[PDB]
Amino acid sequence: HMRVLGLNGWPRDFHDASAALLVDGRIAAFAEEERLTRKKHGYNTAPVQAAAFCLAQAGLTVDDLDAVAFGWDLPAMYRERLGGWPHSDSEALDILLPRDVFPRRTDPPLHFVQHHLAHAASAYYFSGEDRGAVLIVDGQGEEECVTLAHAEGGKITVLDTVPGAWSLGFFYEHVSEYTGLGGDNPGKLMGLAAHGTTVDETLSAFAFDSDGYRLNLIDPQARDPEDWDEYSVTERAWFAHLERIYRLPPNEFVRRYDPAKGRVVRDTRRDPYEYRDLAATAQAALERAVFGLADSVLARTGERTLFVAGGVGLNATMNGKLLTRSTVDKMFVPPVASDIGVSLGAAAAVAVELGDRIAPMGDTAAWGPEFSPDQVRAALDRTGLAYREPANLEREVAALIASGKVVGWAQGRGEVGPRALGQRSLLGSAHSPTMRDHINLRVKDREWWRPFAPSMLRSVSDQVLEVDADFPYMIMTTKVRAAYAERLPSVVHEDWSTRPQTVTEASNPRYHRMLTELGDLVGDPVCLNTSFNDRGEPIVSSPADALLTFSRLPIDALAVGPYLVTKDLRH
Ligand SMILES: [Fe+2]
Ligand SMILES: [K+]
Ligand SMILES: [K+]
Ligand SMILES: [K+]
Repeated sequence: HMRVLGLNGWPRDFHDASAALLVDGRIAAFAEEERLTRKKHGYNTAPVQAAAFCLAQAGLTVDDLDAVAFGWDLPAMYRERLGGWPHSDSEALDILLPRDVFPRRTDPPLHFVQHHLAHAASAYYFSGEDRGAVLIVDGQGEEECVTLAHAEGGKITVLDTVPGAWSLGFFYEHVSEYTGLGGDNPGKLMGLAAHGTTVDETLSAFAFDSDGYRLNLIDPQARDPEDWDEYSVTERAWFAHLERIYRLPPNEFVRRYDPAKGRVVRDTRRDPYEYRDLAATAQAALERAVFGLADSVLARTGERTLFVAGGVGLNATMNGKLLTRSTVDKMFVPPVASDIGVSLGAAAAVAVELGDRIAPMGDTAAWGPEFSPDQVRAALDRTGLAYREPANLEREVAALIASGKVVGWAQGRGEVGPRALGQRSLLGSAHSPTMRDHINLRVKDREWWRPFAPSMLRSVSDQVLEVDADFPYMIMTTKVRAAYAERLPSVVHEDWSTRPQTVTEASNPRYHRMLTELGDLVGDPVCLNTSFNDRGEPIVSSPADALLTFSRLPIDALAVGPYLVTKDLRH
């Protein structure tokens, strides 16, 4: 078997560090650095913890690897932007895989994979489809912000690219920053957009055409002479433009000592909800641009299957509108469409070059660490909390959810990507018309306007959803059928749209059993499934992380491995 370790993350100005290990084309392990370090977004680091976990999980050392692959062409970026690539392969490996954590006798072959090739590999090779059009829409790779390519016969061939100064991902991050949501939280902008109305989707900046878009605000060949990407140049141009054309100036961040918290805390000067029409208009602009790019690559390649990756591929609202287009029959977007996926993509590209066949992802993203009952018990015994070991944990959790309680669920291998998918989730009733406000305001103390989404059995999804297909990742919106347009108020929008996870018995037996039991109580085997964290931390990974979060949030119960902990309500 070939064993290839893919990596993302570097100590200089990088984000989304992660590591993925392919063994004979199968995902043996995959983790994001932030989940193990507890530092959101995996900034400015090699993926030391994630790679250490992957090797441990597989029972390997670096000497057992056939290759190490990195999801950017770093030598090219250093040569073009920083005056030269100074590292031998051995020196680069010492930075990526420091010897104090990764002892080795010799160096594995090191491969640098062009960033958009890594994104494209993370979609195509794991899709279960033998051919299709590839659309990569990113912030920026080494140079380009968009790649259109043709995936066929195991090969990916580039058709066209768009230069970085025209980035749709940077545009959307800059609007998110302008509204006060923050450029690091573009998912919040997508949720805010649902509450606004679009006036003029060009924003007096875009011109749209049947193949995509033009941006008249900035020279497409603009390059920052003092940086290695175009983010600061695009930021300056977009902030100036938005202040000219939109009725509100930028929201500002405010840092003030809060005596209730005993710390300086960051807030915004205005409520970001005031910018909802800008959010709606930016989302409409993004959608129209991407519809053109998607139509273009499908038409050029003669395909009707669309593979999307790059960070903009996390835009589930946009993805759902692509799926319904007359030009698209099938679509695949991996849960790791953002830069966290280029570790996996780089490993895949290299594994394919080495002659392996890559297995489909298969309706799960559960590749991170898991913990045995003894390991969970060790973490529980640290807290001193009382707990139970239910004879039928799934049936008890279903009854708690049916009654309107919120249950933390930490089971099996951690899912990868930004969405909880029944491995590290907070669960609540899909049928309750008060549950959305309860979890947004009482549990998470976040914005009232944030949406929630459901998990449901794949075996009922053809009845619940208008499309009979797998939706394993909560990465694509669709509509419910009439019979469910009012029954599921916490997880279905007024317009009947929803962003589902379908669950198969093979994908997640425990979660499947719990939803089955819940269906016997509330009629539909469907629940609300949100991230097990709050706004200030990554999704929990270890049993100790789950207990720490459980203890600070007014959650009713925690099902962690085979154990059930309930809030200590004795005065
Ligand atoms: Fe990217
Ligand atoms: K203005
Ligand atoms: K369609
Ligand atoms: K208790």
